[PDB]
Amino acid sequence: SGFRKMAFPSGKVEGCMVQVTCGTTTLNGLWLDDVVYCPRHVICPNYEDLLIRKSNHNFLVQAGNVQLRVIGHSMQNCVLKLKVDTANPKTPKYKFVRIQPGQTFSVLACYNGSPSGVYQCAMRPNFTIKGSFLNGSCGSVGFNIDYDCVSFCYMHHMELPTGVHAGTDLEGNFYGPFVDRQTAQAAGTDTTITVNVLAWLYAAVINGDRWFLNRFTTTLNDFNLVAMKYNYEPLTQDHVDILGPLSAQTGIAVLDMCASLKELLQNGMNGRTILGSALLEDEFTPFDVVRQCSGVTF
Amino acid sequence: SGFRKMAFPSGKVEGCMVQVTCGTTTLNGLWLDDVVYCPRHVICTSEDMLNPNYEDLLIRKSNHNFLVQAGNVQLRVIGHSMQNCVLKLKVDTANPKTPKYKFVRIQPGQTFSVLACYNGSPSGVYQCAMRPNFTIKGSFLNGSCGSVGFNIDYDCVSFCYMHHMELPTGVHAGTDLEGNFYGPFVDRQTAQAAGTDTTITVNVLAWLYAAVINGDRWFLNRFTTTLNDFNLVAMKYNYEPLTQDHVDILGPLSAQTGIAVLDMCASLKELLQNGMNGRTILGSALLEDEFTPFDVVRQCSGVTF
Ligand SMILES: CS(=O)(=O)Nc1ccc2c(NC(=O)[C@@H]3CN(S(=O)(=O)CC4(C#N)CC4)Cc4ccc(Cl)cc43)cncc2c1
Ligand SMILES: [Cl-]
Repeated sequence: SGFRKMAFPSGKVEGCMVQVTCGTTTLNGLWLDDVVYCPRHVICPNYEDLLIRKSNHNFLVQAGNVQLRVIGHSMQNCVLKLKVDTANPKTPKYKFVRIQPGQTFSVLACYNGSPSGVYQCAMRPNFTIKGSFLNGSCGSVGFNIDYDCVSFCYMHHMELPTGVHAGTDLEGNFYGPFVDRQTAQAAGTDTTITVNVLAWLYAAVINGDRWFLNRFTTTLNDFNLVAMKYNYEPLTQDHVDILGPLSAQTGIAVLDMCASLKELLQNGMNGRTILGSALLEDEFTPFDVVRQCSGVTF
Repeated sequence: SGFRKMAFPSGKVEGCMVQVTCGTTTLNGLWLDDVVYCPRHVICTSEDMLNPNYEDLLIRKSNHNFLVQAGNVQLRVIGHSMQNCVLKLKVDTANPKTPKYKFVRIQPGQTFSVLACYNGSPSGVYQCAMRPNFTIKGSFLNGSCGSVGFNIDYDCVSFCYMHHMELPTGVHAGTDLEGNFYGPFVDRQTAQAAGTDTTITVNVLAWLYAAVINGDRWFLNRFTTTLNDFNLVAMKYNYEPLTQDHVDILGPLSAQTGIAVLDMCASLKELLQNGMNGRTILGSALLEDEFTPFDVVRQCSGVTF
């Protein structure tokens, strides 16, 4: 029993974190085989023009106490790829994957190539992440682990004026309409991840919390008319299909759970909590709920 | 900016997790140098749990009855002894991945990371606190026994908890790494109940200072309070008494923000009286008590917004 915001074990990622210094800027890099991946703003803007002047020895790469020697450099979108002379012996099995809004991942927050903490978070519908990062965190990475394979999905680039975070996939493509420079940048209005709230309501029923259940059902259209009024993302037939296993395990149809969510949206919790929370939680996917209520190991 | 429930990087602990099997029971063990530490109830059947005589069960075991698996490698057991509620299995191979470590006993209110494991394989990491009633609100399934709690300070791992049991209420109980239970619990299936839980006041105050540091002051007021008057009100909401030590510990956060501890205590008093009125503090609708004063200083910046 119990329900915690659980992150993946970070060990496979810790052995890839390095410190990258270019002039006065110091941030984190990801060392996989003989390449170090890091935000291209470490050289800070015409990035072709800024990069062409730099030579290999301008980049200082530190892995623990060892200094790695840079032998080549290239740019891929907003990510700088530094060819080093040593392959990382601790390189895990890995893939670079682009995630979709609503999907979750673990973040290994780092400063000076040294990991300091791990937390779980979700890619918001407005493509920002509500992370916890201080100055020097740039280059910290987001990932998921599937069996022995680490799927890297995020690299931190910047903090928006509202305290939220923006970054890229490991191929350097930003999540959201963000650019990597100091300019007027604001996150769009955020919405609640409906399929995730429903998954968390199923997790609550699995842990003995059933006070919110009712005898009523709803149509997908009527639920979406109500949900769109509380700044909730539309619920699609795919979302319903994905919630299938949780519906079969508890005996509560997805549109039956939707009628409970509709009543919680119009009436609140009345001094009650669900899984120790007074708010409706949207940072656990249907897969996360299944994994935490099954026992999948890495 | 931002405030998350952050766990320590688990890598140093992942390299110590092993699977321990004795007869039909399989749980997790911690492999440090040439010793594997695990709950002594690995030698029990479910029947034995009602009134287990551990000394009588242990005397009947030989080294080869314990199967220890580290990844794909089988470790050979060459000795065994019991220390309180933990079983110490001497193995013939020292763990090459043994980090710098200490065994520390924590006090209620202190936080730590938990590396949840099944079959000697780590599956997830989360942050939690030792509750005032000595239980932990963890997330553990069958096979998680032997999972460990820890903190990391520089390169040193301080092991503080080993999971032993889930109580009928869903809360978890366990021992320090010397086998001494936290709380009045026994590794016996007896009707033992967790005492009424209370809120960790010093931690809620620390989290209110964290909100002030990240730029939020809506909850502050023009009042102060005596420590005694604060405690008379706090006890009424099932909040732990705030001691002079707690006030001393909050000193640096009071100096950083310019808000005296008893001034922050007056805001807490009023928050308990009025609730939040549709507002949140650091993205939460409840008063959070699982961040210590030390955690706040660690995660939050030295410069206030
Ligand atoms: C579906 S679940 O709730 O996740 N199931 C479990 C099962 C066993 C879990 C477990 N094991 C123990 O705590 C064992 C076995 N149990 S028990 O009765 O099976 C425990 C329960 C109760 N009430 C069912 C939950 C008695 C007992 C007494 C003393 C000592 Cl030292 C050890 C033990 C530890 N942590 C999480 C566990 C989740
Ligand atoms: Cl302590």
